[PDB]
Amino acid sequence: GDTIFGKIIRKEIPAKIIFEDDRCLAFHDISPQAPTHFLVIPKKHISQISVAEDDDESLLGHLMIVGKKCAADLGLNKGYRMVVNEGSDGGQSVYHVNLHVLGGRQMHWPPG
Amino acid sequence: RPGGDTIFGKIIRKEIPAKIIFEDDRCLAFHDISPQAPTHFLVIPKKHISQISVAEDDDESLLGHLMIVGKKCAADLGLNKGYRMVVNEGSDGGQSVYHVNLHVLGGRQMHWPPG
Ligand SMILES: COC(=O)[C@@H](C)NP(=O)(O)OC[C@H]1O[C@@H](n2cnc3c(N)ncnc32)[C@H](O)[C@@H]1O
Ligand SMILES: [Cl-]
Repeated sequence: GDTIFGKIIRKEIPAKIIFEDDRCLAFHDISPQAPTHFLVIPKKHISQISVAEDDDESLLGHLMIVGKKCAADLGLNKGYRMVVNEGSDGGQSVYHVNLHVLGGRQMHWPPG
Repeated sequence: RPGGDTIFGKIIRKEIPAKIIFEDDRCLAFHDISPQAPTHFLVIPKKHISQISVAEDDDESLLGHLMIVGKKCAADLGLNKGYRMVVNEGSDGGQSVYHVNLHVLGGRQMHWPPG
């Protein structure tokens, strides 16, 4: 089923967009957990990483490359953390695959 | 040397021990020595890349493969309630081994924020 991230891709509700191409969208998280906290999502509706297909490998890697490029553009020269959450135990909040990128502060261990 | 001389390069070449879950021509999945969850493993490329910030555009398929292998290993390990994947960059990310590594953590409720 559709999610709020689908609405964001479709431009039906606003988001602070950082980057877009034909296959993904990066935008600041509405509930940021670090001074910089953004998401990179595919335009293809993959509901969760556990159901991603082998043919999705380059698209998933594209999310990470876009994420690291956006992190550099946003000035995260001291580092950052990338996160993908799966399911209940993973704390996944939206059933549309989304890569979190967090920085601008020390990230701690364990990662939740 | 193929894989570099970080401890992960040593693990790739079987020069120091590891508890391996899965291995192919592109990557290796093995359990973390300091687990932060009941199940906590790493997926690393066999190609040495020091950190995600220096990955090349042509590394997209390899990076995605780490995630596909991670999710397949999580299923094979029975993490049916979910899990969290983590890649750390540099000092603020907490990176400690400069060879790209994807963490997969599960078997308990993970909390927010993720550190
Ligand atoms: C502060 O460092 C960290 O915990 C994370 C955040 N940094 P990191 O660079 O993201 O993760 C490196 C991980 O590599 C694991 N490790 C280190 N030596 C071995 C080994 N010989 N076999 C298996 N796992 C090993 C550590 O316990 C870390 O969790
Ligand atoms: Cl999420």
